[PDB]
Parts: sequence; structure tokens; C-alpha cells
Amino acid sequence: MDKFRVQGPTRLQGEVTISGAKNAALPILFAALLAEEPVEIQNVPKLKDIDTTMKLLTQLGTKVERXGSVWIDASNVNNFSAPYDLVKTMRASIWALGPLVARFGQGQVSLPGGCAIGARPVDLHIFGLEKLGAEIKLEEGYVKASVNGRLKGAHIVMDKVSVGATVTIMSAATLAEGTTIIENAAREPEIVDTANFLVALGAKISGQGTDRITIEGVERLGGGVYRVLPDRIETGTFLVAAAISGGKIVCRNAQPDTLDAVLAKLREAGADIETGEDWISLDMHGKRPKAVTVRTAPHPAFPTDMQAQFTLLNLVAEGTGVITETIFENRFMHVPELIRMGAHAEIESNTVICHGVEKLSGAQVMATDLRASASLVLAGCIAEGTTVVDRIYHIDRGYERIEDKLRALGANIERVKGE
Repeated sequence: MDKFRVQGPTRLQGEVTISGAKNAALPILFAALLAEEPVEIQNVPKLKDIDTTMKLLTQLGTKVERXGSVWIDASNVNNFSAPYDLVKTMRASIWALGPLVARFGQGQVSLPGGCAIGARPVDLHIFGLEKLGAEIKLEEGYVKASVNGRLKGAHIVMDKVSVGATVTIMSAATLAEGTTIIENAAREPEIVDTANFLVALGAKISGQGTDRITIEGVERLGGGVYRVLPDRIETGTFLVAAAISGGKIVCRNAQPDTLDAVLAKLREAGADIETGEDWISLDMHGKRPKAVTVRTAPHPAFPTDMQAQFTLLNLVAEGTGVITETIFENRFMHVPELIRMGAHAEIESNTVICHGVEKLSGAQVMATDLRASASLVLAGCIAEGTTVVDRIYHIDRGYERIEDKLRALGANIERVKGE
């Protein structure tokens, strides 16, 4: 089990190039099942789920290959079933359902142990496709969809905001007969990116980014070249890296408008921030951060995927600050780990009261959540001594070569193979 051995303290400063967002690349890759002509998806990070997705698409009859781009030719897709062995490691596989039923009138995806599709009183993937006219069956370890003819546009009200189901419904609606209006739609930048990709193929969609998305169905989608947007969470992670170490960093290949809440919170912490069309610079001017108040909420509000990172920021800041989760109320496993590194904090209900200390101390730590794990690596960079972060494969799956990026910023980090 690989680990990262980090030697601190080190100021993290310089430049980093932000990779494409896996959370946008995945729905775009599945949306490509709708394309009748070749598609080139650019700026796709090299991460496990991307490979898993390519293997699944191939099984469906898609011709795929990759490098910086992933080239897709779904013209001859002829198998409409995503098997257990190809989906067991990735829940995103559910996104094959909508496109398949919308373009070929049928589809099915295996549901492995731990998969909660159909378990909610109202599963929005199922609800949305049913509203569009599909008949959904949950049988023999699969979720199956079918429709006689084409799907039909409908006014669909999502009873909860769901990025997952918004992608499913929006994607399938592009080939439905008529207009579909999605109310209470997820507003995440990845939804916007998926919508713009579909439009690039010839789809008619408006309202992406707002709580209401309107799709006017078309007979077919063609092809095109589309560049995946920057990973806003990776960006925030590196901005935090500089913010907690007195450094100055410039993030290249970034998209500032996906991070309004995060940048505003860093300014409250004392960061000197500037932005350009494709870059963001953060400069602490050698100063320790000031404690801030953080409250996670649905985009465009402060993102829960940056919560662990800002908890770390508060734990080395001047003053007492509070972290409040309204999305994942017990997403605090990074706290006990940081406490073993000398951090001072109390977890109370859905909040963490942080009492910032001047310097952390190295320890052997581990968190299974991707963002928490990355935060522990950052903590090791600024702590006094040696920090060993275990099970870093979790990071490997969500960040593209974070080791190389941190090293180029000044980190003393080494990947170690099993103890």
C-alpha cells in the first residue's frame, strides 16, 4: 500500500498547471454515446476512472483511444449493456443509461454491492427517465431502461438537487421529441461544461448554471472537438497550499469564475489574490493566515470538496474559526488525524471549532476521503518533521500527479511502497 513520506516545513510557492476536471470529463465521456460522428475531448486528466470509462465505452461498441485528449467514435455503438466487471469500480457508470435509451431505445447498467441506485424513495435518475417516457426495471442486479420509439420532452421537477441525475436527464433530453425543462437543476460548473459539450455536438440547451435548464430535443447529434474545463477543486487545493505556507502561487489553465466563494474566503484569510482570463495568483506575502468562517452549501456557494482543505487552513491560522457542513455533516475524518499532528479542534454536531496553532508536527496519518487525504499531504508539507500519509492511492484517483506538482512548488515528498 503506497504512502507519501513528507518532510517539513517547506513553503509551497511557484506555478502549477491545473488539470481538466474528472467530474466534467466523466459525464462528457458518457454523453459522447449520443454522438454519431467523431469527437475529440481535450484536457482529460489521466486518472483511473477515465480508463475504466474507456473500457466500458469500448464494450458498448465505441472506438476509443487517448494520449492529452480522448478520441471517441460512437457511430457504431451496438451493445447496450454495461456489465458488472466493467462497472464494479465506478458509480459513474450509471451515466451510460440515459444516452443509450435516448439514442437506441434501450439500455441497462449493472448495480454492484454498495450501489444505491433505486434505493431512494425517489431516485432522480429513474424519475427523470420515467418522466421522459422510459420504463425502468430493477431486476437481476441491473437497472434496465426501455422506450417504444423516442423519449418525449417533459417538465421535470427534481425534488432534490442532484448533479448525477441532472446529467442523466439533460443528456437524454437532447434526443427527446419536444422540450424538456429541468427545475431545481444542479448548478455545478461540471453541469455547465457537460451542457456546453452537448451544444457543441448540435444540442439545444439553455439555462445551464441556473436552477432551470431547458432542452429542445433534436433528431441526432454529430461530432466536434471540446476542451474539458479546469478542475476547480484541484485549483483550490493548490491555492490553499500557498495560503497555509506563506507562499505565492500562480495557477495556470484555471477558470476563476468557478471559484468565487473559495477566492472570497481566501481573501478573508488574508490572501492577496489576482485573476486573469486563465490564471489565478495567490500571495500571502509571508504571513500566517487569519481564521475564517466556512459554511458548505450547493454551488455557487462554498464547496464541500474544499472543506477539509479550509479546515487545515483554520488549524494553522491566527484565531478561532468554525467549519460548518450543510452537505456532508460528518465529513470530518481529517480532524482526528490533524489533531495527532498537533492541531487543536472540537467537532460539535456538523461543525468543527478550530483553534489555530503556529506549527504542526509530523505524524503517521490516513484518511480515505480524497480531499481529506490531500489535505494531510499539505499538512505534512508545513509540519515540523516527517509525516507519513497512508493509502494515497485515494489521492492518485482524483488528482493527476499531485506529487510532481507539489515537488515543483518546493515540497519534499517521496512515494514509498508498503512500509
